[PDB]
Amino acid sequence: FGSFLVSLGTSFVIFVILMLLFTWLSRKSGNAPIYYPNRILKGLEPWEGTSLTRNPFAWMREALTSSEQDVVNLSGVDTAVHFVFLSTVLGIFACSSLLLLPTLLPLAATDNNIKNTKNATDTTSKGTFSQLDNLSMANITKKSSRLWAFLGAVYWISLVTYFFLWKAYKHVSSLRAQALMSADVKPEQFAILVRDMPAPPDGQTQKEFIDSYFREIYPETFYRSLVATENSKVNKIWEKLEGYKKKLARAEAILAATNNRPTNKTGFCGLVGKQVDSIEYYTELINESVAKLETEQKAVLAEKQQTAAVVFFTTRVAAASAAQSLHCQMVDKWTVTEAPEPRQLLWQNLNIKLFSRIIRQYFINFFVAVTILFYMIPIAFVSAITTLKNLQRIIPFIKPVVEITAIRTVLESFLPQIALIVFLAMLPKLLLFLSKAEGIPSQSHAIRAASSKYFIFSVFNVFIGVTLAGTLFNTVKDIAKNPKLDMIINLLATSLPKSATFFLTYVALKFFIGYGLELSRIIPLIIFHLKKKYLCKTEAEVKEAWYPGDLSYATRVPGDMLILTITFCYSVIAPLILIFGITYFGLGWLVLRNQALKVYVPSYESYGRMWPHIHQRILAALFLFQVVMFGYLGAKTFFYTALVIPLIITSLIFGYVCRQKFYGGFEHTALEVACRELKQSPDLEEIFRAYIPHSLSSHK
Amino acid sequence: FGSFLVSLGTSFVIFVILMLLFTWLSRKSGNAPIYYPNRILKGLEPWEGTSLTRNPFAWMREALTSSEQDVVNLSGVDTAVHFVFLSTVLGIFACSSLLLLPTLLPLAATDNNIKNTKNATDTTSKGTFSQLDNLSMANITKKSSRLWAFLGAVYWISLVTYFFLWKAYKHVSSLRAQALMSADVKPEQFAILVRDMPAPPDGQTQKEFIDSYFREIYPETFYRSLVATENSKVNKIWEKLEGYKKKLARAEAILAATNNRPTNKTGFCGLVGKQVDSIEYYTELINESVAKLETEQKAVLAEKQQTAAVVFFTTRVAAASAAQSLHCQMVDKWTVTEAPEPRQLLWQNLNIKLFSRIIRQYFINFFVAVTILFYMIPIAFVSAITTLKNLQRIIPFIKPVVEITAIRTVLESFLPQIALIVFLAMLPKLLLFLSKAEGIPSQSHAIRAASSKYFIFSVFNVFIGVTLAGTKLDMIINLLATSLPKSATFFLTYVALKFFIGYGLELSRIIPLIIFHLKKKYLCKTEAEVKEAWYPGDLSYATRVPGDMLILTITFCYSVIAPLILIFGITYFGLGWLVLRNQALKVYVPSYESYGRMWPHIHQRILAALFLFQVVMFGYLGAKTFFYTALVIPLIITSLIFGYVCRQKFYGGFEHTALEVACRELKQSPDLEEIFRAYIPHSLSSHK
Repeated sequence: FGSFLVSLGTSFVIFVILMLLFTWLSRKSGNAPIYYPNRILKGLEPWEGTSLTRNPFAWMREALTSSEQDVVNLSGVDTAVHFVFLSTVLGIFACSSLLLLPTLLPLAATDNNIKNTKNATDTTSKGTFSQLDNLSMANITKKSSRLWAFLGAVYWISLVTYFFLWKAYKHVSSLRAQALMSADVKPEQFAILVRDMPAPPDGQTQKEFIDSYFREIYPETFYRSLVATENSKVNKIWEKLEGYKKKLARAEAILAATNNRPTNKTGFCGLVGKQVDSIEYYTELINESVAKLETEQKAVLAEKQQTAAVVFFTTRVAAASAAQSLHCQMVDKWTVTEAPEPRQLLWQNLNIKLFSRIIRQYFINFFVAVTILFYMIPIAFVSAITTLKNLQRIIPFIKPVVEITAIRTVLESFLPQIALIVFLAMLPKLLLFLSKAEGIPSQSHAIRAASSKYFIFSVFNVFIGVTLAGTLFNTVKDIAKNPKLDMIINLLATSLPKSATFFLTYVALKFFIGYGLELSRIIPLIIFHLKKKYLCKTEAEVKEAWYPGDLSYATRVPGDMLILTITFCYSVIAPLILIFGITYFGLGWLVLRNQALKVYVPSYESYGRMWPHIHQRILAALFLFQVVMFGYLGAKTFFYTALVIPLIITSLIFGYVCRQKFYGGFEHTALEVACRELKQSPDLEEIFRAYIPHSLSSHK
Repeated sequence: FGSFLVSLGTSFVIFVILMLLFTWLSRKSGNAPIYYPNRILKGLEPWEGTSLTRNPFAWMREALTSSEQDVVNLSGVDTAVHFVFLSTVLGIFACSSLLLLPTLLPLAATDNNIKNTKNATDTTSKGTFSQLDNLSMANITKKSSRLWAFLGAVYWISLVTYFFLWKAYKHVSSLRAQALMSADVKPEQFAILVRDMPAPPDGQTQKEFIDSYFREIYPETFYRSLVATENSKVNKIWEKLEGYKKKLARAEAILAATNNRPTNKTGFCGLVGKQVDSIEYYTELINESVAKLETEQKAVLAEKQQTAAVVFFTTRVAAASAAQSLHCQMVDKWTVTEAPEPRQLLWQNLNIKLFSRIIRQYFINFFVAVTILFYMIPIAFVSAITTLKNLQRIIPFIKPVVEITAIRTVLESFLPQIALIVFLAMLPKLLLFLSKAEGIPSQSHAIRAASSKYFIFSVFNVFIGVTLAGTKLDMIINLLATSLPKSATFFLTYVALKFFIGYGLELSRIIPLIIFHLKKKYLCKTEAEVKEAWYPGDLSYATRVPGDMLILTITFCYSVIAPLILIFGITYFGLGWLVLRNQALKVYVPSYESYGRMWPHIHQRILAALFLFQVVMFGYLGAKTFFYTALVIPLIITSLIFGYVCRQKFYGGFEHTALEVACRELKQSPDLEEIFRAYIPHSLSSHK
């Protein structure tokens, strides 16, 4: 029955790829070759290969012929490590499939569902019958041979996962080293982040206190130190000024007559008739804006500087080594962490005392857990709202009857779908924002935390609220006296197959639609053209109208690694999912290679820091796999424990060993590559000219 | 057991204290005021506790009037942190006892055991009776008020232990900072321990490789790098030469005529007739030993140096901030750790590759767990040996039959107890030796690991003994029932000894005194040997810390279950404070510095004991129908969170020293050649 959904998705993919080819030949930049060459010297630009008389297979050929070195030269290293993630998991699934075929033979040999266990489907229920349900779950009797669909297969998949995870982890460390050593002077090797300075200068100013306290430690090694400020006000004034300047440029571009823009379009004003001569109206607004900004800047740099600062050593060695050293015999003072990118640290979030971060961490996590548990509770009320049918208030009265007889059968269920999907759409941004308040400097750290929270959300959503009951809002009272893990294990063993069919359908769905839209970029194309017909009419505005943005590693890796957990946790239960996971990760490799090589542009560096988290969670997913297989084989009577338990211990040991052998190589950079080959003399002022906040820039 | 154990403890403690006051009058060193005064310029030279007009309470007054700063100025900071541990535990017991008094009242009100729950004494539980069993288990009805044996007392315990652990932890951090600041030029703030130098000198020598690599990283801040060496053979030669030199020192006691001591006397010979003029026999023996040492030392110091080294920077800042960093872009090479004290690092176990350390750790942990489980398995057969009755082959047979009916039947039971004593005596050394195998440089680290191992052993042995009335496939598994009761019986006997006898003997030091006097009467005649005959020995935290924390675990585990035992814990720790103050102020002298690093290892485990308290109390209130959640669930999570809060706020101040407190005010120019002469091994001393 899932063949219908699979066919619908396949048709969607065909339509979207046809649209891509039908559009790629056009003179467009929000599509096939895109913004990235357009700003990078027309490097990846649609040259004679993608120019006139282009190959319909040109994008596929160019993507498949690239190299990891070429990608890391074009885009950031993090893109390379993401591609390594896809490659290594694809290899894992490929070798599992290479061992798959033996498992298929017992699927058609043993015939539990075929044999007398039907009893008319218990005469009161239904479930595993789809002409492939027989071939899935292996339908083995309670004590048959079952060796292949048991400990042997999980041993094989665990060993291959260990081997590829290790090799990929080593390869990512090698890319980190190679890209870190052969770099230029970027303003990170010259700075640190001290952000728990003791507040009182007992009769002095904060900056002098930082200067004294670090001049006592490192003589003859400093440019000078920058202290953080309550920048909120000047930031606000600064976006006011930037918007005023943009609107002035917007007004200036008419070049035909004096423009008069009313205030009704903005909405937060009523000077609609005062639009007259708006082209100069901004000038005094800017004049007032620039005067206020200058006054606030001059006032803020001496008054109420906060208890946190960056520092600037004069040699890469001192900077890269001081950021890992305790600066007080007490720990709650002068906390030091390696400085982040100028474009990746969070001034607003920074300056948070250690205890405040500790409290924020636990309350934010508790809030996330409470939201996950109580998720559907408001949704039920929202669905119950009378919004179902509001025909009584139809003012236009254009075509009332035509919509209430034919299509009304589906919109009634679609409104709860709307209420669900709106929260789904808001969820990534909300999780990102919640991760911000944990204190979390180095925005990439916030992205990683958001990825972790979204992955936990997604697994505890799908695997639970799909397979078993999700509401429990009356049941939670009873579960206080609920029995032990035996009932949960039996429930897993019973409910795995139908959920396996459902996840087959869901992987088909997500695969088809997601990769179709991503490869097409049809939605951003529509937005671009619509805005261009709309507001975008000057060259400055239109250029900003097709900024692609980063890979959004915040929300991509959670989905991909969720589908990884799907691939594992049922890997030998329903060997069908293996081919679907392989095709998902393969097409993901292809499409993401084409995209990240031709459209996307990173906004971080992260120098491969994302990988250890990915490996940690891949291994945790395999651990969940192997525990579930232990339980399932505990149900189907066999030699469970002495088979599975040792390799569960092995998975834990493998995690510890991999951590101990490489994780230390991702936190700090090094001292070797921190001293190696400084040829050009470092600059002094042009280092502040990076970490100075954008708003607080114009100053003596 | 209570009456007999109490009587034995009181009698023996009275006897040993009487012996102390009786023996302290004589001018004996390894006793009341001891070698510890005797060596330090006679600074604490035997005073009114031994001088004219002694007072039996002089030691008590001196101990009570001492100050922590005085101890630190006299003995190492580690003694101060051990005392603050004792004081903190005493304070927790004191607050718990101040809240104890109400809790006893409902125990006298409800008499569950007395009433219908007896059902003809239940036919399944008896033992020694003292009418105080009527207070045990709190004997409350299954669903009465019961708050006293509940959330009230447990919450009070948790609050007082949180407050005390936190305040003490801050106090130890303060002591560490203050002592670490006011220091001198000690060759610890000037070095690191890099011990994963990669294999290849690739056409060169290892020392040149190290020197070039560190000169690339650290220009102008480097003395030179002492590389590790395979000290086995040269260490053996050096100790043999030292023994020969000591034997030569025996000769200057000539005083009658040429000394003549046989080679068979030492044991590794059989020819007595080689006594002739040992004065000369040892000279060319030393001369040959000197030549062999010179050859071996010149060889190993220049040939095939192993893969590990130490470094020496020319500024406390650079050294103390390098040991905390990471050198190579991958961590499996050039591992860097803060250098140990010269006397506290293990050249033997040093130079172990990271994989070998990670595998050895797991193997030794699994082996010690296997021992912790299989403890009784050998002992059953050892008891089963013919040793049970050897009257058949007794050749002398002077008068055994007279005792085999009076008291030797009890000796038939102490023979298995003899087997147990052998294992118990060997166990601390065995655990230390095992911990010395995980790779574990920085001997203090080995002592920490051995203390943890001993503590986990003691818990999972005693508690398994006393879970609940402990006292083809079948003939191996049923031996546990036969073997187990003796383990529990003698371990309770041994902790009963620990309450009183252990402190009594350690304070009196009868055994050290008798060993000293036996050695004095023995061949020891020269002043050097007798002076070295009464080395006091270190504080031995390797066996005192886990025993004390064992009795702490016992104190908590049945604290509110049996509020009676809390006074037993508090009196134990209170008397222990006095005994340890008197000893470590007047006899002991540490062989560490450790600058207070012991304390985290103790705090992490006091919290574990509290956590297991909370778990056990939740379980006990499970059976005793009650609000089994309110008293524990929002508080076990509290303990687990408190662990994180303590760690993430104070842990760092113990692992590393400082930059701020390790940069300030080195007055004179620190010497370079005066640092190697400390890290040079005692074998490779004489050289170019």
